[PDB]
Amino acid sequence: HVDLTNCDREPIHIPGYIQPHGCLIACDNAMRMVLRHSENCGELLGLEGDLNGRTAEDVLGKKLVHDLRNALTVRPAMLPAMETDGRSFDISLHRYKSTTIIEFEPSGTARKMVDRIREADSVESLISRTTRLVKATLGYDRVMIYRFQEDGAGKVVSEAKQPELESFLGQYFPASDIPQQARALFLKNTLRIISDASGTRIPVLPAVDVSGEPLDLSYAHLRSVSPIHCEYLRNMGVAASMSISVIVDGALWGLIACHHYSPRVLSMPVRIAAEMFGEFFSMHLQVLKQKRRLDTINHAHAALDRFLRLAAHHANIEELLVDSFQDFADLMPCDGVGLWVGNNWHGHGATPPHDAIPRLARFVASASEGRVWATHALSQAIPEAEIYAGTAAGMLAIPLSQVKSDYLLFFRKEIVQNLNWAGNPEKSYETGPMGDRLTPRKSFAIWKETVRLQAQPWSEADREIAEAARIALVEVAFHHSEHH
Amino acid sequence: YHVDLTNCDREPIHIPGYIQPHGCLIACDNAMRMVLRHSENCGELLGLEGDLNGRTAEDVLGKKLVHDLRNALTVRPAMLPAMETSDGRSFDISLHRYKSTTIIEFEPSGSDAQPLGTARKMVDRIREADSVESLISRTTRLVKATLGYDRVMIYRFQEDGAGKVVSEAKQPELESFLGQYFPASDIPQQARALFLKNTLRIISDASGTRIPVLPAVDVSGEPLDLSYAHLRSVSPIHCEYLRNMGVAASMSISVIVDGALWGLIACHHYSPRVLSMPVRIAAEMFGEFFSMHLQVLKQKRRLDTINHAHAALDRFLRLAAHHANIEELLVDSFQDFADLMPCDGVGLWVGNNWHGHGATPPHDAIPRLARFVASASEGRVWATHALSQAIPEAEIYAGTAAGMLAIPLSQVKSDYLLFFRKEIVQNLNWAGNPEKSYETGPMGDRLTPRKSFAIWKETVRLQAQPWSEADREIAEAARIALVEVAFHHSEHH
Ligand SMILES: *C/C=C1/C(=C/C2=NC(=C\c3[nH]c(/C=C4/NC(=O)C(C=C)=C4C)c(C)c3CCC(=O)O)/C(CCC(=O)O)=C2C)NC(=O)[C@H]1C
Ligand SMILES: *C/C=C1/C(=C/C2=NC(=C\c3[nH]c(/C=C4/NC(=O)C(C=C)=C4C)c(C)c3CCC(=O)O)/C(CCC(=O)O)=C2C)NC(=O)[C@H]1C
Ligand SMILES: [Cl-]
Ligand SMILES: [Cl-]
Repeated sequence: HVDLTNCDREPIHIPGYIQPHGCLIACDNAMRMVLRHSENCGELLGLEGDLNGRTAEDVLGKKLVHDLRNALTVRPAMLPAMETDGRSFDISLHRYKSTTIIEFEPSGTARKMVDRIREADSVESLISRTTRLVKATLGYDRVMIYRFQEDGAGKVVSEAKQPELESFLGQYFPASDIPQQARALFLKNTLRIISDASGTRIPVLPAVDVSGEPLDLSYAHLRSVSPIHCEYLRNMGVAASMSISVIVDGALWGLIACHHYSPRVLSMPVRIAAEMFGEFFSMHLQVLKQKRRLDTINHAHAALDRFLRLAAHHANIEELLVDSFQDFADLMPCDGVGLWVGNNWHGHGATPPHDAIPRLARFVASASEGRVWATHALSQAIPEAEIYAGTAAGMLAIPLSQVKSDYLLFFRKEIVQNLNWAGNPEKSYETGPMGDRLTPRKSFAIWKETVRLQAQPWSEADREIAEAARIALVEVAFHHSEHH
Repeated sequence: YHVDLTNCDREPIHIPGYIQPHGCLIACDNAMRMVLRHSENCGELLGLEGDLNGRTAEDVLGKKLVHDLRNALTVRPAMLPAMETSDGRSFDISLHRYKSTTIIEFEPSGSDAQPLGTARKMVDRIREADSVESLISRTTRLVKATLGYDRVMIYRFQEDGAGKVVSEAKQPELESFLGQYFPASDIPQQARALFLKNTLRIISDASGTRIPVLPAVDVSGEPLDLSYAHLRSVSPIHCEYLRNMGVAASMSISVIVDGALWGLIACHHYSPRVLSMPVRIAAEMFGEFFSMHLQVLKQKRRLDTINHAHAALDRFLRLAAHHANIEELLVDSFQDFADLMPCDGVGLWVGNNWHGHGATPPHDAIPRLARFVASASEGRVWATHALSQAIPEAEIYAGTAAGMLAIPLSQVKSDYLLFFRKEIVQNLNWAGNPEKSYETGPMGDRLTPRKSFAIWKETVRLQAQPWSEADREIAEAARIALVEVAFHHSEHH
């Protein structure tokens, strides 16, 4: 039995149940024999008796088995409006772990949605409009986008909602809210469908076969839901969901999460459209993200080139840097910047106090090998840094010399200080047996604890810019030494 | 007016007044209410009697078809295969509006597969290519196999607008053009404009009788702008060129990278030939995918090359940190810098002493080069692919070194790391037959591949392959890495 002590390793790929909005037949790798079936196959497909040990041809008929075998030559195959008795079923077909899984549901959207995002020319504009578009088109009560942080936490970066709902915009949930196996399954599958968070699960018969093997439902869209997540949704009032996974650089960037406060499942044709939309969204996001990065790096290069040209006509470089250092804050996101040269401090924005800087400089001198050194958790490196964490919890240090402990220092505030949460601190949630852990309020509190005394991480882009600055300043120092 | 070699650079190829004979064309007002012009063959092709101009579109084409076409104009020219005409027959129709004119183009329908299926089969056979080279090599073979043309080439445009034949699939009896170049002037600016605006250009018959658009010039003195009409007739100049080659027909797919014309996939046939509209739609889809995949592969290759350079320069920095004598280290190491970017030679000029590796100017030539760079550079990288143009005397050694990229090593001494490239003609890898000759027409031998190639060679005589933006970025990284080696050296010694 799953609970809060073991939900981190819950084997959610092998639950032994499906959701009730479809039925499932598992055959051998050659689609010759029925090995397992969901208990609701009889009712849904109009079949009698234990289906296990009947041939696929027997159960499905000659035509359908032929058509499915053909589809299996060609991601699960999605076959809307297949003809069985002359009825229509939307069929999903795949093979995994030497098992053929057939899923049945009783039977230009993509182009229209894509056309409404393809002209977005910033990441911000893309993510803002997508929740609104998806909500209107797919008819869910709420649509959110989460962006995963470096530590795996999710940030709610976009939201469209019914006017009567509470807001989660600007909120974060901890990494632990989505277990590693769920993340694996959100990388492997574009869509995750939950038709009813209070729907009675349908057993796969048998759950464990004569060889002792569970049925791996990793790629089955009907796979049942963890009791943990069902309780979480029930506490929220959510009754149904569908996520579209967002893939950037071959990895899970985040989710488009659609939540409904009553049961809901989109027809397979619409799901296919949503999947196509998701692929386009991911690719457009990646392209916009690349452009933003390029522009930011080019901005830094341009600024540093201006600095190099400026410095060429200054006899006193220390003075120039005392007069100029504040401008370096524009190179990358930061809340403060400062110059530590010849044991003299010059600060701008949110920095540690004057008297704290020696200790920091000493620490970097010990820890660095003459390149950029950066942390988003100062107090972990330097316990006494805790006192000023409110002002400066993260530091990036650019060395100005290999023989002297002189630095250009960038700082960031504790991440909780920069929060822009649109939600309602008064909003409370009912709970079930597992208690308040499974509520947005507690999730948010847990996240805050995970990032206490910490700042926003220095990204790979931030570090590239810092390295550009380091080398630019080396050049300033060198050309000065050449002349003068 | 007659086009010839003196004025073909500005031939108004958008308004020829004719179409090709493999379809017919009707021009209507912007509302598709009235027929304003038609190709002379509309009568024969669509089975219409009487002068078409002045009649309503509904009269000529039937209310149903006009209704459908009007609908399509609401939802690039629209490509509408297998449209049912008033007499029950099927026509593939291309429909667009431009310069307040609606242009309807008709071809008899054949039997065709869905475009998306044809395109998917092609795309599946390139989508797994994981280098630009592999993509480019396989695409001519695939396109030739799918489309059934006698030759398929890919051209990549050079910085100067010249085309290089970078891939070829051909009938065994044909001559090869692989590794050949044609000069920029072989494709006039307006032709380039129309290859940016139109994914496909179709020529069914380079010796086909042109069909007049009636009237060529309307009552108001206006010609019909056929910029986006697929049936638009072909310049006599190019028709002559094709005939000299023995080519009777062609189709090009434009390749768009970073919003501009990267090059073409050019299909040539030695007998009159045209693809069905459904296959043309598939080709367009393939072209779009090809362009995107190329861009992705090109980005990866660039990233790999920059990262390779950074890794090498980082190794050099770490190496230099434990060397008391940096000049000595460079004297022993400089040849390795040739691996940073494409070059035929590299050398170190320090303290009026030369060390060279590969193809470089002679020892005696280096002082003049360094003095020139010193006067021409503001302390950043300086590079040319045309040394003789900067330094007349460099002509003597252009075969060995026609291009130079100079990295300054000091702001107070004219010390440099120099990269060189041979004259581009020296690095040709032409698979063609020097004894292959071409017949000519009235315009003479200008309009032949042999003369095109000779003209190109003249345009790049004494010149090397240009130093690319990537090359220049790598050079800049090397410059600042060497600044850093010098600075840290001064810090400790
Ligand atoms: C130890 C196990 C836990 C757990 C399991 C699972 N969570 C799954 C999905 C999921 N959970 C959340 C959590 C949220 N925290 C918030 O603050 C918030 C909203 C304000 C939510 C919804 C999210 C965001 C997700 C992703 C899906 C979605 O957003 O709809 C999950 C997968 C279920 C499935 O699809 O099979 C499992 C399993 N949840 C916990 O809270 C911990 C204790
Ligand atoms: C002053 C005008 C000239 C001219 C006009 C046009 N050329 C057009 C297309 C074209 N021409 C070439 C030329 C080649 N040079 C070679 O060496 C070679 C093969 C080995 C060729 C084919 C090319 C490559 C192209 C692009 C199309 C293709 O490759 O099939 C053109 C457009 C015609 C149209 O489609 O309407 C015009 C106009 N050609 C000249 O040579 C100069 C004098
Ligand atoms: Cl468990
Ligand atoms: Cl992002």
